[PDB]
Amino acid sequence: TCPFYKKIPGTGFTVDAFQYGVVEGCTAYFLTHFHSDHYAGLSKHFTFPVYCSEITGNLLKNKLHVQEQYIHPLPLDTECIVNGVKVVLLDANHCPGAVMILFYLPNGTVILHTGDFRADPSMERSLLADQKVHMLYLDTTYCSPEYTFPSQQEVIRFAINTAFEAVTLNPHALVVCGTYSIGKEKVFLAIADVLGSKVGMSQEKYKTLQCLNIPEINSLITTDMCSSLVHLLPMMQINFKGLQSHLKKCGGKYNQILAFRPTGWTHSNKFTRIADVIPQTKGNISIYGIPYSEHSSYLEMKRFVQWLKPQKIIPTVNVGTWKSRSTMEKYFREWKLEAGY
Ligand code: NI
Repeated sequence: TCPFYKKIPGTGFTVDAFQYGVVEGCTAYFLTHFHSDHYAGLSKHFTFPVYCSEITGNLLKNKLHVQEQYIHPLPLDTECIVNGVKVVLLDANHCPGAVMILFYLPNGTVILHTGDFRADPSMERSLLADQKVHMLYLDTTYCSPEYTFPSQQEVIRFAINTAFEAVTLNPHALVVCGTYSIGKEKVFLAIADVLGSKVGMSQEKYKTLQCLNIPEINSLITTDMCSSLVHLLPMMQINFKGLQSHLKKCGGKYNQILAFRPTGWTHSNKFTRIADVIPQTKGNISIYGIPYSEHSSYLEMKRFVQWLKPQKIIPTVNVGTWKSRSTMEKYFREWKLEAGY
């Protein structure tokens, strides 16, 4: 049974609610982005209207085989009428094709559902600037002040400088980057650009990347692993055993691996600056954990909410424990008292 924080009152709509069977009263199912916890339940047998971005609809059709007649892609930053209700899709600064959804209810209430997002000051000059928002369905993944991490730009500078140094010292070093979902493509694309290489990967991952509308992508990726010195592997294989085994398969072309695991936050963030990050090393294999986040830090979240000034907040993450729910409610009240709304 569909939980209340996935339902939009005063409409026939749900958000990210495909794992509950036929939801009573639902006339249109929205999908914020193509991450498995959110699409859970969709397949070629789904026969209700799905509303999403162009990029998410490419993934639904090619990866999950949803039939074309049920996919309803909408342009961004554009007022659209869906089943009698005005909606807008906004870029969520999460993974490719990820959106926030503005719903303009027939009674005059305005609701923003962030999906998953990484708040940014640039959002303060989107179509959000233009009206009041009553209710905020908020991605609270990192809603506690311990969650700090650097900008994506600082993290990418670290990765590029680290990979270029290693491979210039040793032209026989291979770079490997872990992945298990879409998102974070800048990590492996920036490293391959500095090295003058295409990124090599499985046919299944190439297929996924080809759905993403990234400019000049045919110039940047390949399935020919032998021609590439940046390889993508499943995240599960980014350990000493898995990397040893990969280096065997390369036929003595390489004699060292430098590997990256883009995580979200880890508690090494509470002590260490990006500049000071060091790898775990065993023999000729080194593994860097880099804090590349596609969700808001606590401070970025707080700035967005204090700017928006919603009347009510409904968290969408960390809702399963009373301690989490009580912590989040305390911060929402602090923010409101400090800013005066
Ligand atoms: Ni996500």
